[PDB]
Amino acid sequence: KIETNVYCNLTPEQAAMYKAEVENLFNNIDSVTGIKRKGMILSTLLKLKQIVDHPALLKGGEQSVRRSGKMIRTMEIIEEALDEGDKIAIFTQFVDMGKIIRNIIEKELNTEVPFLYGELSKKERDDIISKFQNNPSVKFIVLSVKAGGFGINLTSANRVIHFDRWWNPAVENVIVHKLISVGTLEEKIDQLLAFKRSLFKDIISSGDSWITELSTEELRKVIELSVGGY
Repeated sequence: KIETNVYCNLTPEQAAMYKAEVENLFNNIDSVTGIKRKGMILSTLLKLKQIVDHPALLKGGEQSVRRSGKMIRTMEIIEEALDEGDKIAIFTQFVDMGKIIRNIIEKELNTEVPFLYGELSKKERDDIISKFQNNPSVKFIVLSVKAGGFGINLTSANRVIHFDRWWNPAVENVIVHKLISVGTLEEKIDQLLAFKRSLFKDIISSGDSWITELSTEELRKVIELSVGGY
């Protein structure tokens, strides 16, 4: 297996939203402490993760490829993969992003895109898994794994796109792609783990927890947009 990062630049719209939210967090973070500080950071982290996926998760509007640096690279990967005859699985931590991805693909490629999410009944789920695993025609499957949810190992997939960081840090041929938003917390967090996993080996399990406890300066290093021009 070959796993690798795919760097995707945010669109101007995305960069502007990302920046505003980062400025909003730092404008009010000094007022609170303790519990209220933890929750304030948590809300910002959530919005930023959604913004780097697709502006429509927060502003609604057109669910187009064009509005998302990641969606734009995803259709490029898809084009190359279908030509190789790949069966493609795309994972995201947000049920809403999963639907957007599924809608875009069905519309642009006119093919059926089964969608796995937690609320599905067992049968709907098993049936969808069986359909992707046994029918070579079915070229796609979208999976949204919420926090506290678990992944799945779809052996029939030849290509896997991890749309955002949905997976468990502690754990972590099929061609694997990890989408990463250039100059954002997605890039920072990835860089930090890959540098000295030894330092984090303790804290790594408990998720974003370590992030909500960083000093305000350390936090700014992690989330502020570090794109030229900004």
